[PDB]
Amino acid sequence: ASEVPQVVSLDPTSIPIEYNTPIHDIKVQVYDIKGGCNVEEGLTIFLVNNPGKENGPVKISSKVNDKQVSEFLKDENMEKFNVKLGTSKHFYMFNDNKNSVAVGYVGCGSVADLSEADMKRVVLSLVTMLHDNKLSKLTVVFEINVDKNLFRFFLETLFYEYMTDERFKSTDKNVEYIKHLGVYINNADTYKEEVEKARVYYFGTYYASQLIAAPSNYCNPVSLSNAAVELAQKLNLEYKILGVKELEELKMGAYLSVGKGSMYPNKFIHLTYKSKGDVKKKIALVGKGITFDSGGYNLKAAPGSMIDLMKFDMSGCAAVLGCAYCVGTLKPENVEIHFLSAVCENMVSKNSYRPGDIITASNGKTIEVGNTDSEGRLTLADALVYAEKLGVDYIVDIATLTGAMLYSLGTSYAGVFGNNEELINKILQSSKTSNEPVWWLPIINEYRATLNSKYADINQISSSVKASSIVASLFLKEFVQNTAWAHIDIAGVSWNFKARKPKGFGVRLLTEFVLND
Amino acid sequence: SEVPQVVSLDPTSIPIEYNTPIHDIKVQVYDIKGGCNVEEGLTIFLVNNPGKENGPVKISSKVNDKQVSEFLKDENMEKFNVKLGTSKHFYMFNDNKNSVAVGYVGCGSVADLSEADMKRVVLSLVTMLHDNKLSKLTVVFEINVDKNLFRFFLETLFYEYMTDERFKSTEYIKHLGVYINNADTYKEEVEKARVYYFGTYYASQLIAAPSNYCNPVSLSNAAVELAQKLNLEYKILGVKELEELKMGAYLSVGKGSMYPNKFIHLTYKSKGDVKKKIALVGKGITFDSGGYNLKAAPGSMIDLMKFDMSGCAAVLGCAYCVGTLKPENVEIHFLSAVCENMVSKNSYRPGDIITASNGKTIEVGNTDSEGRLTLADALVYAEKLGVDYIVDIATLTGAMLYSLGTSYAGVFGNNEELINKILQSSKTSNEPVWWLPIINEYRATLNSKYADINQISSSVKASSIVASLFLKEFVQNTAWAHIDIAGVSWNFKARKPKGFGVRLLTEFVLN
Amino acid sequence: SEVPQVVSLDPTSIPIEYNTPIHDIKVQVYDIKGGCNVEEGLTIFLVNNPKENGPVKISSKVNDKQVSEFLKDENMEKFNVKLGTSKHFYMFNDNKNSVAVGYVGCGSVADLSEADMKRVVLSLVTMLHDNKLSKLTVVFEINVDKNLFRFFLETLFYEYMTDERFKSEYIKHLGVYINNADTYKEEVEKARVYYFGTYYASQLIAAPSNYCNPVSLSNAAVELAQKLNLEYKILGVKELEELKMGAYLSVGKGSMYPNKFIHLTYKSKGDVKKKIALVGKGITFDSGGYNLKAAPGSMIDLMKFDMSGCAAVLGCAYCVGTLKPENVEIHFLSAVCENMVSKNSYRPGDIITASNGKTIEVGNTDSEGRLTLADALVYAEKLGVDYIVDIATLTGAMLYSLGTSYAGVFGNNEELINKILQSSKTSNEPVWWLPIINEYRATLNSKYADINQISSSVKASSIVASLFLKEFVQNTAWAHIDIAGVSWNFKARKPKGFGVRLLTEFVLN
Ligand SMILES: [Zn+2]
Ligand SMILES: [Zn+2]
Ligand SMILES: [Zn+2]
Ligand SMILES: [Zn+2]
Ligand SMILES: [Zn+2]
Ligand SMILES: [Zn+2]
Repeated sequence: ASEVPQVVSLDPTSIPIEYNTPIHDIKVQVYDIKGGCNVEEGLTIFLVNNPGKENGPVKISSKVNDKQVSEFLKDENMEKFNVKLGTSKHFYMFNDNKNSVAVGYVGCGSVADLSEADMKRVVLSLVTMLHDNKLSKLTVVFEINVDKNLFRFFLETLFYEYMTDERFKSTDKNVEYIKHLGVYINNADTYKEEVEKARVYYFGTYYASQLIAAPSNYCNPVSLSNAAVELAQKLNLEYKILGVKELEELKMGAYLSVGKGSMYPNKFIHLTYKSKGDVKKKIALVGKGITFDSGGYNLKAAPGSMIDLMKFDMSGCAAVLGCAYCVGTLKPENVEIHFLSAVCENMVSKNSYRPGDIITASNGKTIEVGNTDSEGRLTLADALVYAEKLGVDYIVDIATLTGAMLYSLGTSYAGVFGNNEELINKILQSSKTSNEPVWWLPIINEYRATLNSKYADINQISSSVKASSIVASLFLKEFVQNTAWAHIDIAGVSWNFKARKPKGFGVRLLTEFVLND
Repeated sequence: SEVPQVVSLDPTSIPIEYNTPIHDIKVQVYDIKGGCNVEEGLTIFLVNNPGKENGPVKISSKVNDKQVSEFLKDENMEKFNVKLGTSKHFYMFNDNKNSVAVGYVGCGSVADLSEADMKRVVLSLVTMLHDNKLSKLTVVFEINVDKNLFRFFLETLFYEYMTDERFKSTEYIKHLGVYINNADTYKEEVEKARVYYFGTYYASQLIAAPSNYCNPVSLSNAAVELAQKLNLEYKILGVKELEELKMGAYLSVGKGSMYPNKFIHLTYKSKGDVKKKIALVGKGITFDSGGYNLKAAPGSMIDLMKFDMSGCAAVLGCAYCVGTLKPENVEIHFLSAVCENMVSKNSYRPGDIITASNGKTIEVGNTDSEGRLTLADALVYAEKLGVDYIVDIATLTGAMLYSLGTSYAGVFGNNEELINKILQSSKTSNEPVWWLPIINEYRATLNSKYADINQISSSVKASSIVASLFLKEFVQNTAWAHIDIAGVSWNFKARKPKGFGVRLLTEFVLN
Repeated sequence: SEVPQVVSLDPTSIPIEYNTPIHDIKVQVYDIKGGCNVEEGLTIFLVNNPKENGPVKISSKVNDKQVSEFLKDENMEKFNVKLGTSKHFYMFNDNKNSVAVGYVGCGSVADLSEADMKRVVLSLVTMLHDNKLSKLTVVFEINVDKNLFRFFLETLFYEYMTDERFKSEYIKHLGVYINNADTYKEEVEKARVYYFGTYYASQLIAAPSNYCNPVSLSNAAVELAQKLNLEYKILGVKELEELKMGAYLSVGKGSMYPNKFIHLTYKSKGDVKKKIALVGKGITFDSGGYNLKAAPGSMIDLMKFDMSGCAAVLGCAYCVGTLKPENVEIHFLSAVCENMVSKNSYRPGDIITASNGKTIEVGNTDSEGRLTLADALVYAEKLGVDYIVDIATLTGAMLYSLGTSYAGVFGNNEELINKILQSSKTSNEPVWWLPIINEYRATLNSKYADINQISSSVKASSIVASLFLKEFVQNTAWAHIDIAGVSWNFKARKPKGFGVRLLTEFVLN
């Protein structure tokens, strides 16, 4: 751990991380539907659909072990409510023991097979009923048909949206969290091995979200690397933080040039998880770690640049650290995973690197900088050369690289590039089981000639092709010569603009990829 | 002298190639009335047809090879046309039964080749040299060139052939034969062309050098090395001496840089008696970020702003030629106020009032107009030397792209005789330059309410003329001229510098 | 001939006053030798001090004891000669009559430029606009040649006159005291003719586009030719279609006003030994077409002056028609139209054919000035002239090259360029020679048409446009004056009438 430099004594010297969230205190109990439901204290919610009939009537098909509540939930009373996706209603009644209970439902539409987006819409309605109410238990009854991955996704998303980050509130606050969660589902014994898997995947996403949402005066190269050391110490992971003196010896000129104009020294994070049984799989995960992207002398001054959001330019690093928690907790075997990130800050200063400067990567390649705001591929280039030297089988990088993703895939799907069938297909398969959507995009070799520099070995940016995401992959491909490599561009999907919060995108996708090899 | 670094990987010197492959070519001129000999790689005939639109190229020189003479017969060559730039390659056996290659370049139908057309002819010639591994090239001038145009042919041949590879990491011909009429009168142009070539290429090397390599300290380090490799008196002025000369305008521009200001002062003096004292001043901004007036506009071209020291490179490139040819009855001072215009907590602000070394207070209206601030203090320094002519050359205003464009430089001045000395030098050096006026009506728009003078105007959008009006206030009695090369310095199509200004200044000193 | 209207309240003619109050001013020039008489009105001394911001010193004998005491060196030293500074006082003369005496500072330079002269007049006109005088007397204590003396009169008359045609007490005598008075006398009535030619063109330019349209401008051109007795013929759409003027007719395709080609002719009484064709760009309103002037800085609100070249040409027709030069034939041409946005407008990318058969690829509809001039230049060349001179507000790049003071001249014959420069010296309308750089010609090579209308790489629009017009003059000495930056006086919010006096001096010599 290094000392965080400060301009004034009021500058923060560490990122606040919440490890023991109220989600961790929720006792989760799952029961089988073929045994009846017991309407207890708190709120009991039914997940109901109606296949074929758009906005069809509500019909409860589960045995309720209460004569009074069964009379309330009869077909001749559900009738006036429909199953439109996202609709919710509250019921108040008295049970057989003359006790007042609260019951309700959330409509799951028709369609029968709900997408990840549709399930989020259902979960958001569920959270609205959990909000502004002081319940001690919530019970969810699954009268919709879901597989194991979608059931785990339901719990992960519910935990994540229910959780509220108040680390930076002072004068502001309000009300409490439920202490128990009940789940009724057919074949319940098969679904509940996913419960504690969902709790692990939740915190990894929330931990990544905590690091992303942390501003750049809190989350800087020094404090971000310190948090990775702190996380590795709790999970007993091997760790090494590379300082400038070691990065100078490794000749990481591309990575070092980006951080020249920062008051925080560059810090390269290298975490390692090793298995007990002999290792038959070696994987290196690389994340872009720019704690703040001012753009450099190519300053983000255009209206659409969204510079006030550029604290999220380390979303790739947070996704890898979130994976380090999930992998470090569940402990898969026969794998070595290397969690890497070249962390720095891209600022404007007398010491900053200039547009037009020619820099040398750690593999000997010289690069002519055409735009200082394209610093991601420069830091990733040195990180990929470092990653390949570790002798791994797969290299997967994740980065908020290009704003062009907002104009290609948008805010819902991330893009994956690569040089190999199966690493892309294994990543695409992991997107299916993790329910984090990713789309395969091409590396068009015709654009490679536009990176031909007149003086340096290669140009950092193209001079003609406006497809920045594809050109960046072509540039990064030049720094992986022999290893299977894939690249995930999450620049469009990392931040939830409507909810004004991070998504923690990549944690579950990367973890599922490690666990399925 | 020591280059500061942020990290240990920051370079501390500009890589400079002094012995280029062009210097290894033995250039050899023969008279065309005597026959051409064929026996090597590539032989090229320069052919025209004055009158016929794209008429047939006609071989007129006697070739001392029976078989190659039969190939070049009029009933044979007929097919090919003379269109300016066209080229074809031939293979055949000579009188010694050895395999040879011959070709031609079309030179159009204009008996006097234009000074831009000869560039197109040279570029066509270079294409045959690039994808080829030839050992010797022979050029037969079957077209009219005067002595100045012939030197230009070699200079353009030398410069375009040469390849800049100082920043690459992860063959050239050895003999050049020229068959030309009255070869004895052109012979003296061979070594003058090679000297002009390297001066231009040495300037291109400084311009193409990026800003992390080419900084105020490393650029002045190259100047003392060049002054030492030649034999000019040299002194580099550091911040401490510039403060005592009270050059506040120049010091304010470099305030926000991590590199200290360095003022270059080279001097060549003649052995005999001196009848002319000349000061050549070059704007030396190693990198122009624009300051707090940051170049963020779309057409700002921030990635090319390493070229804002091209005027300094033009002065140093001319210093090599002068230091080599050693003209007489002349004293030349090579001046440049070298610094870097950065954004920092130490940078100077829009609205700041600064004082030049001649006492005039300047209200800064735009930090991107930093070149005239460094030039102003350099002009006061130049006039203090007691010279007869002061010529400054600068990539001053981007408005040159919309006035004269990328081909013609603009010249301003307060003395029309000096302008014709520059315009005459532009003609013989073959670097085109057009005379533009200093319109005195715009001078009132530089009237500052609080300082002595405004740095920029607010009403007049003719920045090239307004900037010249600003510099004119800092030359009190000496004849002065100003060359604005902001539009012609960089060759955008070739993605490399032109080295513009080296030969124009050398021809100005030599005549 | 009949102006079309959208509504019955749309104007159908441009208003012109031919009889201005300036024409009623009796001008008398006296020699400073023998003393000055200060009886009535306002008397102003034009004084310099060759130092900087030096004191005022009157050196002329005043034939009034009371006014002489006011002009004593001790009393006048409290005022300075800063260029533009002025003070005027009211006092009693020897006859106890109310008189006004003052000065206008002319700096510390002996030879005044045309811009310095403009500044001196502006101070004089401001004093005339705030006083109710019957006579103005100017005492010349500075050196001016006969051209600058005439330029002083033209500029004084032009700035003094106020255009009130769109709105809803001038002096009656002008006295001038100057050493060597007998040589300057002949310039008085030439300045009055030069003044109105400039003021006439200003009236056409300042007239808004709803008043000045292709029909009403050509109608006004016919009226001027009838008042002067010049030949006139106006080409309609049917005749322009027979001449195959595809470039000129394409620009006006989207306008509600039909195209009108102005062709005026002056011819001498003696034998003709020189024939000259003057072409003026006459775009009554330039919206830019589908390349609309919408970007910041395009100044779409001022675009009624895109016919300034035509107004300069028609103003030259008045000056020539009045002074009646000899042994010369002058043709005043203008391809008048309007560049608007409509379903009938021509589009970017359209390929059009000029009257000489060349196909043109339109790359920008706002570069319509070179399209109308191209067909106008072909028309002029068929007339068999010695010189073709066109004047146009062609390129906005002129504001960034030469600015608002100097016009740019281009040409294919540097003997004719020399003649126009010389007229710039005598007319005192400043013009600077700019090059036609042939290296840029290749960038006008179209992939599909014979030639491109605009370049896509060279940002030197003033030179590229001159290269385009050069392709339509095969035979004749031709020159081109770009007055886009100098035509409108932004400080005074009014036109300058630029080109009228320059072209007239070119014709007379
Ligand atoms: Zn960036
Ligand atoms: Zn970034
Ligand atoms: Zn600048
Ligand atoms: Zn500059
Ligand atoms: Zn236009
Ligand atoms: Zn126009």
